[PDB]
Amino acid sequence: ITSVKVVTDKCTYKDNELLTKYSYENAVVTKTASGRFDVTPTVQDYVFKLDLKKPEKLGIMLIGLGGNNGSTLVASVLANKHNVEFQTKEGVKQPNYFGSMTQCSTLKLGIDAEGNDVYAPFNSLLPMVSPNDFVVSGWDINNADLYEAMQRSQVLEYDLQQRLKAKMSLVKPLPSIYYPDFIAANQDERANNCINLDEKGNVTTRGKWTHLQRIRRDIQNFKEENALDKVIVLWTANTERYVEVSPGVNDTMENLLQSIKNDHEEIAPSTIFAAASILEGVPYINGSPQNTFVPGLVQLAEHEGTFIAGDDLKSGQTKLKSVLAQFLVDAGIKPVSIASYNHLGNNDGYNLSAPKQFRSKEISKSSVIDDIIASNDILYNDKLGKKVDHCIVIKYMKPVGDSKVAMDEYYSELMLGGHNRISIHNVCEDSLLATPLIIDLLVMTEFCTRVSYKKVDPVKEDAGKFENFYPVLTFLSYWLKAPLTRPGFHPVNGLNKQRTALENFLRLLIGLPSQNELRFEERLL
Amino acid sequence: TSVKVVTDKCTYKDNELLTKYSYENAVVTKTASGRFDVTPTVQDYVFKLDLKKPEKLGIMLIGLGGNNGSTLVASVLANKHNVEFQTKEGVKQPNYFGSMTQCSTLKLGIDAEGNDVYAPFNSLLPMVSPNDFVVSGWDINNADLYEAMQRSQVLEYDLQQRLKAKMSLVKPLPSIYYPDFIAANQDERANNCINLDEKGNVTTRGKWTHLQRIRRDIQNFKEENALDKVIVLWTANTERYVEVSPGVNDTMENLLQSIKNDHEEIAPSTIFAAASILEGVPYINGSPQNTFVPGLVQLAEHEGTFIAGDDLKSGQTKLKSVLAQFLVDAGIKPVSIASYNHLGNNDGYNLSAPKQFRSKEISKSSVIDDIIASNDILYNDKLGKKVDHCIVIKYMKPVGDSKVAMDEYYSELMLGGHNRISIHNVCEDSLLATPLIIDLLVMTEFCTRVSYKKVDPVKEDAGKFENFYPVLTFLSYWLKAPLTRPGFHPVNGLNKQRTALENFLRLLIGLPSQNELRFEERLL
Amino acid sequence: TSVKVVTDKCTYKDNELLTKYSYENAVVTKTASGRFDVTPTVQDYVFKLDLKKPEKLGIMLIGLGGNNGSTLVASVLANKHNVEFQTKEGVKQPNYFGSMTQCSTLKLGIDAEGNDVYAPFNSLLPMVSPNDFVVSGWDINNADLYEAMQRSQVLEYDLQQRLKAKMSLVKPLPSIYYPDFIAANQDERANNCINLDEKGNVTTRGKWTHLQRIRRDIQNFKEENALDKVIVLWTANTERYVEVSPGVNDTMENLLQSIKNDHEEIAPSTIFAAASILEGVPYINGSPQNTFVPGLVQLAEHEGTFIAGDDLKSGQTKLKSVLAQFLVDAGIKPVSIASYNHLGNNDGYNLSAPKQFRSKEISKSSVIDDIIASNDILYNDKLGKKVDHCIVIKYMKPVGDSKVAMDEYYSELMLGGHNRISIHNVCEDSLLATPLIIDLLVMTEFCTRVSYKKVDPVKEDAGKFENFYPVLTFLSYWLKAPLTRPGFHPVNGLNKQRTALENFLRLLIGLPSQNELRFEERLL
Ligand SMILES: NC(=O)C1=CN([C@@H]2O[C@H](COP(=O)(O)OP(=O)(O)OC[C@H]3O[C@@H](n4cnc5c(N)ncnc54)[C@H](O)[C@@H]3O)[C@@H](O)[C@H]2O)C=CC1
Ligand SMILES: NC(=O)C1=CN([C@@H]2O[C@H](COP(=O)(O)OP(=O)(O)OC[C@H]3O[C@@H](n4cnc5c(N)ncnc54)[C@H](O)[C@@H]3O)[C@@H](O)[C@H]2O)C=CC1
Ligand SMILES: NC(=O)C1=CN([C@@H]2O[C@H](COP(=O)(O)OP(=O)(O)OC[C@H]3O[C@@H](n4cnc5c(N)ncnc54)[C@H](O)[C@@H]3O)[C@@H](O)[C@H]2O)C=CC1
Ligand SMILES: O=P(O)(O)OC[C@@H](O)[C@@H](O)[C@H](O)CCO
Ligand SMILES: O=P(O)(O)OC[C@@H](O)[C@@H](O)[C@H](O)CCO
Ligand SMILES: O=P(O)(O)OC[C@@H](O)[C@@H](O)[C@H](O)CCO
Ligand SMILES: [N+]
Ligand SMILES: [N+]
Ligand SMILES: [N+]
Repeated sequence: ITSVKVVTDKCTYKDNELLTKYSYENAVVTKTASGRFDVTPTVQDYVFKLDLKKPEKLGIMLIGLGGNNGSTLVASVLANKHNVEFQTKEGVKQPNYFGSMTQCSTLKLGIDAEGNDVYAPFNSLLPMVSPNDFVVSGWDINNADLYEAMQRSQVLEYDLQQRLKAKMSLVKPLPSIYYPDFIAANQDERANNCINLDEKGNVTTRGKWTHLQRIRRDIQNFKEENALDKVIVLWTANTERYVEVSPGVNDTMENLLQSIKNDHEEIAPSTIFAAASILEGVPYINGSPQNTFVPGLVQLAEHEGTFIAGDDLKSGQTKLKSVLAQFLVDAGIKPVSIASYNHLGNNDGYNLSAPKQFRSKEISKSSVIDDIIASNDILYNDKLGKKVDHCIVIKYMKPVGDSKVAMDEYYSELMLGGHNRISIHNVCEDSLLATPLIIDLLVMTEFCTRVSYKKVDPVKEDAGKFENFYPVLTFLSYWLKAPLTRPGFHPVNGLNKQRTALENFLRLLIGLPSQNELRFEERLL
Repeated sequence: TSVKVVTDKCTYKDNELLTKYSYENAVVTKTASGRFDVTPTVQDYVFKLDLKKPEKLGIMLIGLGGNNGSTLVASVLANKHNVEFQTKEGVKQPNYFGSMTQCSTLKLGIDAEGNDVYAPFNSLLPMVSPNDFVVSGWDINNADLYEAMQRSQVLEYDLQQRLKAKMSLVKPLPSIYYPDFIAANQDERANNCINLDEKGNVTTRGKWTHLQRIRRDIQNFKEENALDKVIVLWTANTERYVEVSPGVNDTMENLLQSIKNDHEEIAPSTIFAAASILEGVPYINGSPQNTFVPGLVQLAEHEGTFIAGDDLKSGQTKLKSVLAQFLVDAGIKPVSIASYNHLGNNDGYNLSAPKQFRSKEISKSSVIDDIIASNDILYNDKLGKKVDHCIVIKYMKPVGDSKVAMDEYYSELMLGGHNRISIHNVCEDSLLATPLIIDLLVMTEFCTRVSYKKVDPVKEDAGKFENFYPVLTFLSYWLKAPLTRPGFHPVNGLNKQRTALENFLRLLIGLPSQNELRFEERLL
Repeated sequence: TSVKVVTDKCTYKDNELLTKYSYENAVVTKTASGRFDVTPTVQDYVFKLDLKKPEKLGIMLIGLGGNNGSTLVASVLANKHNVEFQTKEGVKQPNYFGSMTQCSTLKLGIDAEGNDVYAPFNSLLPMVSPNDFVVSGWDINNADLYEAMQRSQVLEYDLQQRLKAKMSLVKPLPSIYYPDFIAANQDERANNCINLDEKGNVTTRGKWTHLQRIRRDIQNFKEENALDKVIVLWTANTERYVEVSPGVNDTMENLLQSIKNDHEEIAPSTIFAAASILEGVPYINGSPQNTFVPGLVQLAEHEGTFIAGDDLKSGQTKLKSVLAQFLVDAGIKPVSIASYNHLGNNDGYNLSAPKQFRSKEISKSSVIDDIIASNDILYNDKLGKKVDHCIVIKYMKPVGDSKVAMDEYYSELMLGGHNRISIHNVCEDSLLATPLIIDLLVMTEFCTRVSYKKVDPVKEDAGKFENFYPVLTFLSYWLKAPLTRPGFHPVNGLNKQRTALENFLRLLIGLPSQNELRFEERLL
């Protein structure tokens, strides 16, 4: 067990609650016609409260429990909790959570006697729930048990599957909501575990309110069966087709809840799962690209006061594309073309192989290149032109199974007519990056649920009343391709900037300032 | 474009900016029971930034005649004289693409909707434009720069023609050639040497007179062009390391005497560095060799003059450290990273000799180990703490100034998985190196107008500002083997190297470091 | 599956096939006025093919314990015993994928619509199945083959388990270890040597007794398993070249005496070759070193025994020569071709020492120059006749038996254009090398049952068939440095190397070479 103790007066302990003062420094800007920027610093003090008692067991309910991520998720928790070593060509391997930023990355705390950086585990600063403590269940329009699911996914080593077989065969996904109209036509016949069944013949979109009612009880049953207090619900089922946002159906909390009761065609399964977890106060994370969080549902989350998040699981390929485009744009290099090509052979790509679920994926990237462009008008402006041509191609190639082969090509302008051509080729089992991502998301959103804050007025020595995070956790933007936002802010996609934001946050909770990297004890004396 | 920040941390005196800044950091100890005790620390400073910038800045290049030297002078001239040019794709306007100082922006804060507001990196505190450089320099080869652009085949043909009248007037001054310090094959290119023995032959006797002829070239260049601010920058071929020894180059006095005694361990590099210092002219070592022996680091101190260096951040190497860091930060464990490449220039040709190649070798490394070092969750004695890696560069003349760079990363993923990522990179690398060279002269100059004082919280004064430590570590973003100060670790991590500059520029104008929390949005 | 061709060129005698064949070719002279005078030539032959094939064939591997050796025995056993196996993807049935002899087809002609009719390559004249090999061999390391599959990490885990009972019974016999012939680092692996000095230590004294203990191992293996046909094949680590010198290894008699005199130029390789010959057992040199010094080529002749070799056609190298040839045939001029690679096996580890690496070096080459050679429209003194090329292989242990191979071609196109083509190749190369090894033993055996006579058109007889020249050049499709006969050029050109076999098989059954005109379709 690793831990950190920061000697500071900004932090006080009380009844297993960390109380921490922090002064938030920003700056507002107006730019003068002559091109003069007027900058005025700003400052807001805050008091932050971290409930330190983390739940001993955290409940996790996956919509798509039966898929590759779903199954590989349960497999990794089981394998790591019970130390199930497994055979491989390269030998006997110990289980681990590689690819997880919360379990496996470190953070610089400061320096040592000799100006030498000292790092600590990201999860050793403040108390976090361990994925070995998840208790997982979930839903799936398909009745396969999780052993059958590991089999079918073909993600993990055959020996591992064989050692997990006795426990996974016992996990059975709960029946789900299957509305045909919302996913690729080829998912029909997998759908053999629905609760939305009529008098006999079955599947029907009639009864959406009772469906909502059914998902809420599933959550309450799951909680008591496991004697658990906290649960997070996470969508990792097949990408749905975006719904049309219209004035009177799902524009407002009142409209939504009724269109549901009315069985409006614009109420999708994810719509129901979302409203059912909000209505129970359990945080809902949207891991797919469809737009489940329509304004009417964002409102009900604000009204119930419950954590929501997502819009697509942020790759490892798409991540890297940003790290890469930003590096190029901060070095004053101009990407004029970024071609993104992709193939994988899982259900995931079988479902994306329809243009209506592929549009959702395509629309998720439809903002990134637009954000790196905006930040540099010396490079992109009306004179030198301000487009970066781009394309996304996702083809279904069955023989490569869960492997995703990803290729992106960057053609950029250099000074005096030169160009630079960079190409990144990436191959890996997709689920094996998606799963540790999923785990970081749960683990973070649970950490956030225990954090509250209060505005503090310097002249009125003590004001405010502790409140919770704005419902929309943009803190998790780091792991989601299309970060959802509050109705005034543009999305921020800069990978390295999203992580910095998390570490500065953890840092501030234990009384340390933003990392500045200036190293004046080396650079001066 | 300019920037004005309301803060009381900044006062504009004569034509001086006085800025107060509070430096927070922390010291950590580890128990051996797994606890990290963290003690924050503070140090208050005052920074004085002379705001009067030379309106003309002199740049003197060792290796003025090459691919980097030539294309440097071509881009100053083309941009300065707005020389548009013809290509397959239409008329093109010149620019400084690739330069962090001229072409990247910085976040200053947010406007009134909560959106990010960026500004030119160079619009926060005045900096010299490369349009005002005035360039001269030396080269063991006398070709003129028109001929040097021809021979380098880096630039478009029609732009070489549009600059021909001006580039043909520039000639490299003669230089110091100690054949046994470079690749034997650079022999016959050497037709412009000052070190000639009373016969006519290049000698190695007379190292002090060569040191004096170089100070004379720097005075004369300053006189003939009426400039007080000059910067020297080595962009010549990689020498081979000299051996650091007691009583020859360990101290200012040994080194001086050594040069006087014609000692085998004094390299052309060495002479130019020393001549620059003696003249108070900042010296930037753009190549891998160990020019800054200790003995030379003293002299710089003593004279109060800058020095910065060891190898221009080959930017293939940039993209590499970044990639790597992204993987280590995401909880991914690289276990091998193979780096390969080829290029067909003199650059590749002079490296083809192993001894010069050995300099690129270790100027590099010390990045893999720093990334390994920072994450013992991944790298330890139980899961193994190594990352196999190799560096291979071969001379393939047909490709020219083109560099084909290939890097393959094989990493462990969770539960037996693996990830194979490969980066293929094609560009003329002179077109990356030139803007780097600009970025650096533009930053070496700025630093030169900045001084500081360590203050106190109830007992300060006696006054007296001091100059940056000689070693300009703020220029590590651009060099591959970041010179340092003893026992201190050479951390690379391009991104972080860039946060440093940015945050420094920011502080000078009383703006705290960026933090990315976006509370006006995250907090209700 | 079988093939029956109606021709009068073929008569089936005892259990012998007598085939008549007419060999057309041409001799050319060039004027120096630019005219090529072409004289066709003909030579008639009779080929006798003993159709009785050993029902069991013995294979003895030097290096039985490695990646190639181990996985060879595993695929004979798995295919022979139909051992299906478990994987992420489901149960898999074993096969010999990658073997030209077991898994490629040949065009025999057309059916009655004009469409091509193909047949198994091995269904035209009987050949031995690798399912009937019986394998033994030697290895400086005593591990058993179950342990050798473990340590090689080439095969699936569950198939290693299903073969465990059988592979653990196989043990490599001890071998000859002259430490100074391999990479110093292969020292400690050496725990199974016959060359021990009356103390216990590996010696280099007694080279004739080691030569005799190897003939004894081959007799005993033949006796204990009741087989008359055995083939030996070197798949051990690359030795370093020995120097060919007058009066030591230039002739059969010097070489024999040299071995007796314990001469430094006799390598383990050498001893095994010679022991094989002395036993009439064909010997295949699957590595780069120069085992077949002249002196040894004589002995093979004299005894009427095969020899074939120099380096297993690394098949990355295959894909290369092919690519290259396609470009030269399309009127495209490669001007540079960079070849890079890494792998993490003992193979890569033993090459890591430069001297063993120097053997892969020149076993290669002689392909670029043959392609250059054939097209002086492209390569001449006026447009330049060279193609810059390099070969780099580094040991990256983390990748295992995986070989990552990268090749980049930069070529001149018309009117200033260029083309940059790059081939990235990832596979465990043992899984390519093993089928190659099979293909070759299966073809060395076939050749062994084939004899020929040069006939005449009005004066033939006196009779007497003769054996193939010792050097089996028909096996160049699979080796990188195709041994030859003096002054004759080592032409590679995989495709053409394959046309040769195919056309030979074809002729033996009285089928003319393929021509691809498809007159029944092209002509009315
Ligand atoms: N598979 C992977 O490796 C990665 C997937 N992701 C994402 O996560 C989502 C699914 O990923 P996979 O696990 O790969 O796909 P999958 O298709 O393997 O698994 C989805 C599961 O969802 C179930 N499902 C679909 N409609 C449902 C409903 N109404 N209720 C309950 N279950 C339903 C299906 O039956 C299936 O078992 C995708 O939409 C994508 O955003 C992103 C990166 C990697
Ligand atoms: N060429 C490029 O595009 C890049 C250059 N760099 C680096 O910068 C260095 C310079 O490279 P390039 O411009 O490419 O090489 P080059 O070989 O094109 O230029 C070197 C100039 O140095 C001159 N030279 C060498 N010895 C000299 C001495 N004693 N005095 C005076 N001049 C002398 C040579 O004559 C030559 O003209 C390399 O060593 C390497 O550090 C690294 C990345 C890209
Ligand atoms: N490993 C592969 O998958 C491929 C192999 N090849 C070639 O075939 C050769 C064999 O390679 P691998 O099976 O891979 O290597 P390995 O290093 O896996 O096998 C070599 C076997 O030779 C044994 N050995 C070496 N000196 C010996 C001697 N004097 N007597 C007896 N056995 C001795 C070693 O102990 C070892 O067990 C290489 O040298 C190279 O020519 C080339 C392409 C692919
Ligand atoms: O089809 P799935 O399982 O939903 O995963 C989709 C992908 O192709 C993934 O790489 C990414 O989210 C899309 C862009 O590469
Ligand atoms: O050819 P030059 O001018 O000597 O530049 C050398 C390089 O290509 C540089 O990348 C170094 O040799 C390798 C580190 O990336
Ligand atoms: O590693 P081994 O078994 O010694 O095989 C060597 C090779 O990878 C082979 O490709 C050779 O070294 C290069 C020619 O392509
Ligand atoms: N996927
Ligand atoms: N270069
Ligand atoms: N190999």
